[PDB]
Amino acid sequence: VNFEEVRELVPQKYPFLFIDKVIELQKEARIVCLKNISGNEPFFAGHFPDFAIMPGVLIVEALAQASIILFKKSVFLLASANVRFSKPVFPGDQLILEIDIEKVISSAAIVKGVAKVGDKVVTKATLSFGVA
Amino acid sequence: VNFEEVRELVPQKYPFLFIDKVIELQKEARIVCLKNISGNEPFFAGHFPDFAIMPGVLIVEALAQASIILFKKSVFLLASANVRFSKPVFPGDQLILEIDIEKVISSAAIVKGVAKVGDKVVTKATLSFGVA
Amino acid sequence: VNFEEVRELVPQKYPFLFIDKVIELQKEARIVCLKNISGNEPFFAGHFPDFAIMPGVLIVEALAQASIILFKKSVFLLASANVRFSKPVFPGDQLILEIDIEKVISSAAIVKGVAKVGDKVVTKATLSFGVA
Amino acid sequence: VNFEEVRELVPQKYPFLFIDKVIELQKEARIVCLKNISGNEPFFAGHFPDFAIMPGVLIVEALAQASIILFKKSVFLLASANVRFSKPVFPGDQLILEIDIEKVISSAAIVKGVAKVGDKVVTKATLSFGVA
Amino acid sequence: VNFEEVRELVPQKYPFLFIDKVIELQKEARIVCLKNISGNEPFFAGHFPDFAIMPGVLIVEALAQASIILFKKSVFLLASANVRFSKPVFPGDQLILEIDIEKVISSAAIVKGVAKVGDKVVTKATLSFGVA
Amino acid sequence: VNFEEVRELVPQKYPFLFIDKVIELQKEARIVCLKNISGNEPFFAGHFPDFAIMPGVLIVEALAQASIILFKKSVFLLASANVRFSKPVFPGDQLILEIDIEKVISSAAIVKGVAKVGDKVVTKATLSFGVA
Repeated sequence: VNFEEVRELVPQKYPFLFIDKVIELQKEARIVCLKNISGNEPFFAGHFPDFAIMPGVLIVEALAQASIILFKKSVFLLASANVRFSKPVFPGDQLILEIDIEKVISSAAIVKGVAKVGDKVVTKATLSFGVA
Repeated sequence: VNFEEVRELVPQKYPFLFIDKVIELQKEARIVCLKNISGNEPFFAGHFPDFAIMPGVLIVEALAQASIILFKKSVFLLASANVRFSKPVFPGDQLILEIDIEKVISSAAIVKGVAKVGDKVVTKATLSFGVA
Repeated sequence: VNFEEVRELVPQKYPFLFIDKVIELQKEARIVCLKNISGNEPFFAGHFPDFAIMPGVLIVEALAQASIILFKKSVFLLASANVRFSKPVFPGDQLILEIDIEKVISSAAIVKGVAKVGDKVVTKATLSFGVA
Repeated sequence: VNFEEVRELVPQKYPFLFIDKVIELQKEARIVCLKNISGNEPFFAGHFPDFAIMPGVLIVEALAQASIILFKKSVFLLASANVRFSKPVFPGDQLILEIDIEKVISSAAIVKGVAKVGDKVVTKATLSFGVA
Repeated sequence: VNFEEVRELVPQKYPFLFIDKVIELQKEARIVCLKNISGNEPFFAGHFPDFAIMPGVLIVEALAQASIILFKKSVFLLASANVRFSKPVFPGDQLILEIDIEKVISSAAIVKGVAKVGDKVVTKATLSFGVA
Repeated sequence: VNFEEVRELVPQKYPFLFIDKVIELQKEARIVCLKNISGNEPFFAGHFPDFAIMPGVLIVEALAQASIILFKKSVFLLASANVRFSKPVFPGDQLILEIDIEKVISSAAIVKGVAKVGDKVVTKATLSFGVA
């Protein structure tokens, strides 16, 4: 799934769309997405002026947007997140977002997310969603 | 503490600085910050085009920045967050960010954060920080 | 009137829409609007780098946009403005915009506007509009 | 006076600096400035989506910034403005800003401003400043 | 051809639309376009912080967009460019873009472009396009 | 060479810095740089609204910035470019920029640049620089 298709699946748009493509998809099971980290993204100017580092909260949003793609190919709002920010992410990194469904029902979904650069884990989260 | 002082305390800057002022401060104990939610903030164009709603992850970042102000008046990176997104936040809302210290040591800090509009709770989190 | 409705009433959009909500409305008479002032608004980076202060001309535009909301719930272009900038406005302020109609005709309208923070008057203006 | 010098004279910066160069200067008397109107300026996206027209309030700010250049080559805040918006200004226009000093004292200045495209007058204003 | 018409002819939009108006048009032969250079354009903040100068590559894009207008009034992608950057372009300059068709076929077009400030040549290019 | 070092070598900054890291460097000979292509970069909103594709002219600028890094680790302005845009580049692509020096003298440098995604060539250029 290329960026043009991702844009239509994900309701978020610039400057708050943090998926570039889908790399792997097992419906009702798992998705793997890619987000290129570019020094030319607007949030880096503010985080931080002296040192560009990807904000952990935006890794969480990327994981949530990957989950939404997984849901839709099988209005979702993040209902909760339990996240550990293990390692920092920099311009030049290719961020890999892996989502595994834990449980889905008509009104909610609970997933486990792992963010990786290469195959070093940089972020792990459990996310829950509601069907607003 | 007005915006000009907040700007110097918090290393984040536009478009990733999400505190406007400090309202209440008990050093080593508690801080209460204010973030005005304005429809003229850049992230609303992307979240969402059809319906401007504050991203929950940016409420988390606001809570984290309030904590950093509390730490400094007593390089902090979010190390973990356990957050429940209870209620949505809209342009026109005055977001109140209340941080209570749980435990601080030379190398880490753990806090409980509550975000409110009026005195309706919209977000609750436990946050941990490292001293990078 | 919430932001979503304001967005559809006012033809201006980001980064030039300076109303968040309507607080009070007496058709053909008076409107009271709210604009949250946020340090995360794009114009503050340029006015001024050393010290964020709301440009008076953008308070005028906010007053004009409030007037347009009042007109429409009863293409308007600012035709004239006679304005006194009394007191400065800062990130964290809730700007209250009060418009009273002086005279409306098929082709023009003349209003008196008052901008307040709390109930301290920060700006007073007489505005006229044409029906372009 | 080219843009690089204008940038240092005027405390405003992007996206709120609305002078490109100084064309004519008689100290303590008169200044003539130029502002190119470009469709690639950020405010046009919001004013208006369907039809790009320069906001009159930003012509006022341009006139005020020209005045500040005149003052400095002989912290100024707009204290008042009495302005008539005669004719619209579009991308592609070269906006000419002519400022004539009415009266200056240690603490205030009052000027008359005329904005022109070609030699058609598009805006006329009387402006006053304080020495904040 | 004013900006509103240019916007509909050219598929590029803010912040990548670099034509303001069409000044002269001989279909299947020649076009002359105008791009105002404004210090309030977003790319100047990055090129360069210490000294605003128009990037030569964006003059090339302006020449390419002028060519596309000429094509359409008689999806084009730049296929090649052979360009000499003779003289620098600054905020305050009115950039004149002159395109002469060399050869057009159903699937490609080759043009010669000259960019001028006043009638000093600042850029000369040969451009080719494909019909993607 | 990571992004933080690239930022100090290259005078361009956001939104006109198009290198993320240096991958390979043989002084006075060759450099290989990486630019992540992210759908969250500001130029994609304008090129094109319906379909995000990297502008070829910005690949040229990326090649020029890679060359400048090579020069400095051994004020450069693009003096000329002879470029063939072979294949399109999309959000999600990792753009590889390979520069080989042809000839350097005290006042000028001539290089050959190749841009690749994977090891498919997307752009080839000959660039010349002056020492402004």
